[PDB]
Amino acid sequence: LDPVIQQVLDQLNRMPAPDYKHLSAQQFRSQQSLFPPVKKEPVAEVREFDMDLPGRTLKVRMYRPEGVEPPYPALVYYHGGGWVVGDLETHDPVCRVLAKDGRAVVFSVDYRLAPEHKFPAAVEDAYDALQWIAERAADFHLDPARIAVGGDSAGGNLAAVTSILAKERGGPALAFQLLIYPSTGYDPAHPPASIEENAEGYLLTGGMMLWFRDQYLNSLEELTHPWFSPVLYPDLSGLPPAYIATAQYDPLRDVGKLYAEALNKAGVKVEIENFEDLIHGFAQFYSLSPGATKALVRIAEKLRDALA
Repeated sequence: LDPVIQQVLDQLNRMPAPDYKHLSAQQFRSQQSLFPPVKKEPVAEVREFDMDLPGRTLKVRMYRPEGVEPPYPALVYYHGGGWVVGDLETHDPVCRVLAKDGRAVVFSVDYRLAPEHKFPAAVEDAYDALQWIAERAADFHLDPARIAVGGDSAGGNLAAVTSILAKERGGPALAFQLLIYPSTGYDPAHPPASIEENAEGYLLTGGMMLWFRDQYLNSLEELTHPWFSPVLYPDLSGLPPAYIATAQYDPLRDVGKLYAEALNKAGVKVEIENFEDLIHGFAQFYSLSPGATKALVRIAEKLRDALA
C-alpha cells in the first residue's frame, strides 16, 4: 500500500466512526475536508458555461489541451461522489490530466445531486448532457466519431448507463467508455467478495455505500433497476468498447470486474486493470501520492490510444 495513501488512512481511521444513521447530506458536504490543494496541469483553455436543458440548467466546464487541432476528439465526463457530493472544482485537476495526457477536449458535467434530486435525475442529466454537446460538435470543432464518455465511481456508473441509453435511442455515437473504479452494480443477494473483503478501513466503507444508496434511491426495488445497476441490463451487447480501472483495496473492485466480465460475454471489447497498491478514489490524490499520480496518467494514456 502506497505510503501517502497510508498516512491518509491512518489519520482518517482515527476520528470517530461516523453515524450514517443521523449523518446529513448538508453535513457531509459541509464536511468537505480531505484533499489538500493538488497540482493543476495546464491546458490551452478552460471554459465554464450553462447547458440549458428542459426543466433545468446545468453548469459545464470544458478543457482544451495544448497541441491538438480541430476537429477534436472529446470526453464528456461525470465526476464521482456517491450521486450525493462532488462538483466541477473537486474534479477539476483529474479532468486536467485526462485532457493533457489524453489529448482530448474534456467536458465535465455538473449534474443534479441527491437527495435533492433523486434517482434518476443524475442519469437523465448524464444522457441529456452528452446529447446537448454532441448536437453541437460543429460549434466545438468536434470529431463526432471520436466522442467518448467516462467518469469515476458514481460518475463511472452514469457513463455506463449513458452508454446503454445511447444504444437504445440509436446515438449519439459514443466512441468509448472510460470507467474509473465505477459503481456498476450487482445482485445484492449475491454480492461479490470485494464487498465483504474491503468493507472497512479503506476510505470507501460498507456503511458509506449504504448511506449513498439511501440518499440517492427511492425504493428497495430500485436496487436492481438497470439504470442503477447497468450490469443487470438484458443485452449489454453492442455497447462502446471500454477501459475499466479497479483498485485492490476497493470494495467495488469485483463490481467493476463483474462489469468487465459481463461486457465481454456480450462480445464487447474491454480492457480492465487492477492497481495493486491503491484504494477507491485514488485519482484525486494525483500529484500527492506517487502511486495515484502514475495510475491516473496511465489511465489518461489509454484514453489517448482508444480515441487515437
